[PDB]
Amino acid sequence: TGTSEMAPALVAAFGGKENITNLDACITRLRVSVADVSKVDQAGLKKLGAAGVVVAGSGVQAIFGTKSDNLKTEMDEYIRN
Repeated sequence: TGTSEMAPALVAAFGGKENITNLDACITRLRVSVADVSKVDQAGLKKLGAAGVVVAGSGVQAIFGTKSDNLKTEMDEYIRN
């Protein structure tokens, strides 16, 4: 096991804490509102497990399947604490 660093890795892929303004997850998607889409590493998100990544407005949606809700929660926890 060890210590998971998935939350910080995802936050880094999305451009860092200063780039994230909102976090939401559905059943198949992780929706992250960002201040700057150009700071998001779409390829990095796929390497992290995203089946696909779509830029829609000031948001980036990443398909992490059934894990989406869990990653969302871990991201918020890492951002807050």
